[PDB]
Amino acid sequence: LEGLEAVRKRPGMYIGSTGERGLHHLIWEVVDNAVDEAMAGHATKVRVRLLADGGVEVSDDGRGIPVEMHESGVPTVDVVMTQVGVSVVNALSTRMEVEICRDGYQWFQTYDKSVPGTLKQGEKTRKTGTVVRFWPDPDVFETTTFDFETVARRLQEQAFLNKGLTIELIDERDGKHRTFYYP
Ligand SMILES: CNc1cc(F)cc2c1[nH]c1nc(Oc3cnc(C)nc3)nc(N3C[C@@H]4[C@@H](N)[C@@H]4C3)c12
Ligand SMILES: [Zn+2]
Ligand SMILES: [Zn+2]
Ligand SMILES: [Zn+2]
Repeated sequence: LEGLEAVRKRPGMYIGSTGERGLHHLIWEVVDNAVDEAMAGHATKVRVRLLADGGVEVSDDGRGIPVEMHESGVPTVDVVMTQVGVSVVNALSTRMEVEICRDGYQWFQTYDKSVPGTLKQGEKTRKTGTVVRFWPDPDVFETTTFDFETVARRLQEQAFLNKGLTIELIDERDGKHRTFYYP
């Protein structure tokens, strides 16, 4: 967790600012990982929800973040959320939730002020994919309001670059919705 403490100590080092543009770094990172699964993991659908409480949910129907034991002796999902680019989202969020469908099972993990909980094996499923929820820390960010039009423009770009990918955007704050798809 030394990397995460470094991000929390100097957030602007990692996301440039703690204003609106800094806040949107977090949604870009999680969206990017979901969209990466379209080229790499045969995902057909990405969904982004702007939650009523300021949180964000991103989901894909890709391979699912690996849950197998990493060489560092913890589930790979914990390595991802502490070491890869998306670990900045974990560092600067009060909490994150991860749901994974892979290897014939649902899996659930939580991060509480970036600290991993205990990976839980849930029910059997033939489905695959990943859901990440995160709640930006208002102690870090001078604004916590995501901009629907800013997010829409990024998702339209990502649909155009990933032909056949459906991207759904839902604003739970006001009900606005958009679906992006290029054949
Ligand atoms: C909402 N969707 C979402 C959010 C998120 F924060 C991270 C991921 C994600 N979907 C993901 N899907 C996968 O499937 C993979 C990738 N590679 C292999 C070998 N197996 C399965 N892997 C993921 N990750 C591990 C590593 C990627 N290069 C990063 C992130 C993410
Ligand atoms: Zn990427
Ligand atoms: Zn493949
Ligand atoms: Zn596949």
